[PDB]
Amino acid sequence: EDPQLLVRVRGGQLRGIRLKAPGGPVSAFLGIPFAEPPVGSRRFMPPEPKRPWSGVLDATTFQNVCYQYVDTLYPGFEGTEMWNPNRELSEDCLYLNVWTPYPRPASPTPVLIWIYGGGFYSGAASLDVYDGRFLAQVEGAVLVSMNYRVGTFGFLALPGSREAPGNVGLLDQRLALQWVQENIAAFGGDPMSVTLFGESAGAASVGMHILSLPSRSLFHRAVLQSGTPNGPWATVSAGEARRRATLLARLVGCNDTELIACLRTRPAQDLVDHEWHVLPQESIFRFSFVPVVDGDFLSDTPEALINTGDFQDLQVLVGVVKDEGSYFLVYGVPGFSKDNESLISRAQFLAGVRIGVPQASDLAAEAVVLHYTDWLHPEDPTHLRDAMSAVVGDHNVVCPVAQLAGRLAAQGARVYAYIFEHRASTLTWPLWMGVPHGYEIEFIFGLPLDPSLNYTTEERIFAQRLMKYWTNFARTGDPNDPRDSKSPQWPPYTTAAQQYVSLNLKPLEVRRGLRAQTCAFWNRFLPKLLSAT
Amino acid sequence: EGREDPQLLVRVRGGQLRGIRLKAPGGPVSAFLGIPFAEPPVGSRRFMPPEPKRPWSGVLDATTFQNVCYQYVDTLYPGFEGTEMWNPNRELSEDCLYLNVWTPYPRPASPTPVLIWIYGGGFYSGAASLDVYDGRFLAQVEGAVLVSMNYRVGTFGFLALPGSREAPGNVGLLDQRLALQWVQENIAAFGGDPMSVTLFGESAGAASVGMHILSLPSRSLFHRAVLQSGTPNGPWATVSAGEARRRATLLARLVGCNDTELIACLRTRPAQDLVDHEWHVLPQESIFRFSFVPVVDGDFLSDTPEALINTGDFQDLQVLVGVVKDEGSYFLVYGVPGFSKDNESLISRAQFLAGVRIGVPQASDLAAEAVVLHYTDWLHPEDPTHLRDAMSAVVGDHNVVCPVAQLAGRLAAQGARVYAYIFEHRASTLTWPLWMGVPHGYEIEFIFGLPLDPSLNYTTEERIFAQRLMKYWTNFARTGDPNDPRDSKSPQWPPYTTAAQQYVSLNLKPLEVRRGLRAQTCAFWNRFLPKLLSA
Ligand SMILES: *[C@@H]1O[C@H](CO[C@@H]2O[C@@H](C)[C@@H](O)[C@@H](O)[C@@H]2O)[C@@H](O)[C@H](O)[C@H]1NC(C)=O
Ligand SMILES: O/N=C/c1cc[n+](COC[n+]2ccc(/C=N/O)cc2)cc1
Ligand SMILES: O/N=C/c1cc[n+](COC[n+]2ccc(/C=N/O)cc2)cc1
Ligand SMILES: *[C@@H]1O[C@H](CO)[C@@H](O)[C@H](O)[C@H]1NC(C)=O
Ligand SMILES: *[C@@H]1O[C@H](CO)[C@@H](O)[C@H](O)[C@H]1NC(C)=O
Repeated sequence: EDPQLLVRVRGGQLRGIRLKAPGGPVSAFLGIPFAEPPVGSRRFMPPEPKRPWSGVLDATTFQNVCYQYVDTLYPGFEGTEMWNPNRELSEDCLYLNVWTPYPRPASPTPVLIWIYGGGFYSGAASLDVYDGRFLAQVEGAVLVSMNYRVGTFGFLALPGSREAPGNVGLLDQRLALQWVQENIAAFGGDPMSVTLFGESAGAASVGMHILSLPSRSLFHRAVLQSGTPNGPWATVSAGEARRRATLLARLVGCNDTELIACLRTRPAQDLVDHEWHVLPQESIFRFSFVPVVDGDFLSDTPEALINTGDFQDLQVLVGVVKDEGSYFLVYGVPGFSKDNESLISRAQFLAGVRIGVPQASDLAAEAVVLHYTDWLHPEDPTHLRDAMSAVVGDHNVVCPVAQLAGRLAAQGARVYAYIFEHRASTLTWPLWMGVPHGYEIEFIFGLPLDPSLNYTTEERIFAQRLMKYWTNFARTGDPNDPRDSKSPQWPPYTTAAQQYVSLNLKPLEVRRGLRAQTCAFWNRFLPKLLSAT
Repeated sequence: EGREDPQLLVRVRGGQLRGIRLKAPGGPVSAFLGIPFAEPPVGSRRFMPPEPKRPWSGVLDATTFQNVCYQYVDTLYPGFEGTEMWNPNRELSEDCLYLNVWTPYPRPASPTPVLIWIYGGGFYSGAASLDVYDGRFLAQVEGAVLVSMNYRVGTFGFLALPGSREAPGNVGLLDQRLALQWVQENIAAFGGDPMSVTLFGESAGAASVGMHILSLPSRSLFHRAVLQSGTPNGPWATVSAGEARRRATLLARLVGCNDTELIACLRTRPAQDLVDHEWHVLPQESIFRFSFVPVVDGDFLSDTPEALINTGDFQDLQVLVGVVKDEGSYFLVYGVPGFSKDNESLISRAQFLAGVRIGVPQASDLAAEAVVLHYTDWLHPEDPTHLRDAMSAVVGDHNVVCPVAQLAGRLAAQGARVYAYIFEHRASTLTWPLWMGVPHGYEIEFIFGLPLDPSLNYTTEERIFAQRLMKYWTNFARTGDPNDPRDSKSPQWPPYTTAAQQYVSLNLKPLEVRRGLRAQTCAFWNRFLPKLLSA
């Protein structure tokens, strides 16, 4: 019995496991209940705090993954399976994990809270790419990660109802955040320096905590990687959640109370089986059950909230990877695949646009096409393929990111922006996909430091740099290395200068304007074009 | 006769002519100036198509330029060379249907390629007698036969009541065509080859050139064409029949005037009266719009230039087309608040948006907003230098560059051999401010060989470059190909194709080949903007 692996939290005692990191040991406290299991009559309901327990609770192993869809497009291919559930699926899934240095820190240590993505339909804090041991051992960080309910279980809403109020998967997150405030000092964490970080849906979730007042007393800084609360995919209107929830109910054979009661009688896979049948159009980068603009957790649309918000004493780090949209093309757009170069025709490019921008009228999709076509090389298959990925990435990530960055900067936040441009040497997806969505995470988490993983020594050095920016950001709100001099410095992003930096194997480079001309199309013109059909 | 110079006496279908021996830098040229080609379109012949000139008796003196067609005289900058160089330089009269011929001296041994110039001036102005159109250098240096004609402009040339007998419209184009017929019948008398005739013109003249290409009865009268900073397609070069009728009946109201009655009353009006009100009839506050222009009548133009270029067959034709570096700057100072020749014209963002409404007067609010969003630099959305240069570009692109690119593509796709250029050299003698770059019209003195006149103050480099451009223009006239046949060491000028979209820089440096004439931006104007009009 190691005194270092025993912790008394408010609910009772816990026993961790000493793990081996390349540099030395870390303590991990995995599978901690932070809520009552949301099972039975608690399906679709806000989480309740976990009742205290007798004895010493075994926190040496990851808990179950929230009930979700398992990917089937490329069975047994690492590039897809690396995101698939790596534990048993259960609705009993509300647990969090804590890594700390060993011995546990002498003084209060900045806390990093990770919120996974997965389109609000998938994910788990147990995936190898979210391994907290490196950040804990190398940087001295206390690292936290929670499971939150995904899919229908997290986001099925009948707005204004008592029994499916919507946004419960975000309340799961808020609860883990509260758990950290109350409990993290016992692990050596500083609850007075908490930084949220997340990628994709995790980043939009982080963005919703910025925009929801009750969340604001539970963190100090935020990192949003490749996702935003604003934009076309991260929320739905109250009317449209109602539509999709009552559609799913028809599909499984089911007065709000009557309807919800019947949905609660349904086996979990029954919900998942029909989860994708409720989207209004054939689309990609669009998810059925997502946070709803309820007038509660979200008092207005994210767009409204970022336009009028006051972000006085907030610091934010945001960025994108080089090829945000490539990954999504293989899952819906005819002519695209990982098993070849995916060289498309003009006709397939026009069809792909109607799927990547499903909300577009004829005129608006034509404006997209006429903008993304290279008029010197209009029928060139390589250009057309790359433009298709660009449409998807710009519309869904880069331009929302640029819109958020600018509003936050203008409204008194401190913002730092990046583009991640290094393609993992170990990447299993083909070259044409470039640096796809999700593929910065392994570097930020420090995975190249594990020698058995086969990364180059250059990528190990680059990981160490990224871990430093991210933890310097957590410590100080400024990602710059206070010991390093000539770097060059990473400047804050502003609406005037519009400076962001390239994260790649070369030293930092400062660039201005994150797709400025193209994003003006998406953020300024396109709305005016749709709102007159 | 018997005392006169034997080489200056020539007979044409209408009678005997006496010309003048002119001095060009390299030696003498023959010039036959103010040859009447029509009956004076005066009195009851106002607004009427031209009738061929009736034969005269005795020897007609063809030693001085004739009257300039009745027109507006520019007043923005009185005394300023930059504007005055374009103003009438002979008496204004409705009796103006005369043409000019320059040939080598003595006249050429064997039949010589004929170049026919058609002046610009928005269809409301121009004269073939302006200094910048002087044919003496092309004649002397290239051995060229050069013809230029006066045609009617403004209400006199283009006021139409489409369908009427008394004002059918397009008669200014009919003057041009009559002069092309005069060349077929009579140019052999001067050593000119009627089986090798090349039209060239700039701005409205280039539009004119383009309309002879699109008009069947003109096709038998010329063989090759040069369109310089102008096209028959685009937003300014024609109006619909309904719009012409509307403009004609307003002008009529303004001067106090059944179509016969209306026109009979216009014919009783002093020329100056019509001129005094012609600008008063445009539908919006605008620049690069002209009141009285070719009308889509279903006769001279059987359909819109757009319909005809898209569906035409241009098999047996070679075309040279191009643009200057700064097509729009000139137009700004006549109508966009915040722009002047006398300062740097740095404008605010508000002055930009207002200017876009004036430069694109046919645009809805959505369309104007598209233009503003496309041309804004979103790194520096409020920078006054960028906004100034963006404003110029909007106007240049909308009216010239994108119409030209549209034309070149259609023509090339449909049988014609096409060669394309951008003219990027700014005269060392230009009187317009630096900000205006290389304005509309400021290539013409180079094609015409003016720098060769040592009394004009061009650089030696400019003399050499002028000589180069005259070689290209005349090689094109000769052979439908601007490239020197012998000289293979010079860099070549490839044809423009839809596939490769190749064009050349014209500056003091050897030809450089570039690809795509504003391809991204002209997709906005040519492909997207029309569709946003339909909403
Ligand atoms: C540049 O010029 C524009 C036109 O104003 C005219 O020319 C100048 C020299 C004035 O002094 C005035 O006499 C004329 O009406 C102006 O609208 C514009 O403000 C000027 N730009 C600046 C900032 O000087
Ligand atoms: O019940 N869920 C059904 C379902 C959910 C999602 N999809 C499509 O999701 C596949 N997908 C995986 C990863 C990605 C991008 N990852 O970065 C995009 C799309 C199909 C069916
Ligand atoms: O009767 N005519 C009246 C009238 C005509 C034209 N305008 C304005 O046009 C003057 N202008 C001259 C040259 C140019 C461009 N030249 O390249 C643009 C505008 C005012 C009144
Ligand atoms: C790649 O594969 C898909 C389907 O398996 C196919 O539609 C496409 O034509 C292929 N791409 C290329 C390079 O032709
Ligand atoms: C050109 O230069 C001469 C000689 O210096 C000068 O006197 C004359 O006025 C100039 N002429 C023109 C055409 O401007």
